[PDB]
Amino acid sequence: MNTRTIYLAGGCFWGLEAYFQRIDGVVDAVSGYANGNTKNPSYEDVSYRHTGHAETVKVTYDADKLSLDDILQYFFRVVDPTSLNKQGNDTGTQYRSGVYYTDPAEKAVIAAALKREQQKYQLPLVVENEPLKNFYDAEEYHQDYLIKNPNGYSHIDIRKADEPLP
Repeated sequence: MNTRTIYLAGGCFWGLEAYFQRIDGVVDAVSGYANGNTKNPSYEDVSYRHTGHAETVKVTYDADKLSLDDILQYFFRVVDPTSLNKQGNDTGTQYRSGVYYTDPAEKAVIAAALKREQQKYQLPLVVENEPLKNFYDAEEYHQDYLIKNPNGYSHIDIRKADEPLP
């Protein structure tokens, strides 16, 4: 099938990953560390050694089922686009919001989506929109975290993924 990939930073990746996996059209969702200052960081490097990476979820979707905009709408449904370095109770640059792309043509598409989303908010949007500089997969215990630990922490109501797009 014709697949495409987009990188989404929306806070603790456990919840965001679990969320995207429930959506029909999403064939894979990998948690990792993106746009940091170092290569191959560990969870401890990011969380405690200020490498600067953002917890990100690499989303691979069926280009014939979902468009980049559909993916962005699902993103906006559960991520607060107005808070800087903070989602839920999680604070720090590793929880900053952002959309990172590998195709330069996607920049304009992402910006247009953000402009439209701004009409729903009085506070200014602070979601990042820039090229993916680097991405490194998180350790295995982090992948499918909430599936392995049903009682694990989540700042997102994963159920909301079931709502159909307007």
